[PDB]
Amino acid sequence: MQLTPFLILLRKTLEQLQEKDTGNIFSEPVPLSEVPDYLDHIKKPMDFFTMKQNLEAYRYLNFDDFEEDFNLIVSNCLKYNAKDTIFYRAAVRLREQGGAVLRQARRQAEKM
Ligand SMILES: Cc1cccc2sc3[nH+]ncn3c12
Repeated sequence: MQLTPFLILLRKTLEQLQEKDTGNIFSEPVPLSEVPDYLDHIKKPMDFFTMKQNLEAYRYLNFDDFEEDFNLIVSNCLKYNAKDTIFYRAAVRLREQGGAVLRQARRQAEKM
């Protein structure tokens, strides 16, 4: 498998996932200045900007590398926020809509 087409695919996939986050609540790191207790609960923060930096640093060399960090975005948000919040429901919606994006993108990776 060639590296360049794979990273092109991950870039497109990351763009499609970001499009599902219409409120852009996962676009940048959770601002630790506004939620000082966040690192009490969350062992590894994640967000789409960090994912883009990891992608371009060649830290994602298989689809699981990539999907694990996406899953962290979702799971961290479900963990930190109460069920009756916009943030929690946004993570549920992203899990649902993003899972479909990822399934198709992984099938294309497997054609490489
Ligand atoms: C995005 C965001 C901003 C401020 C506070 C919080 S608390 C949380 N959980 N997921 C995202 N966020 C935020």
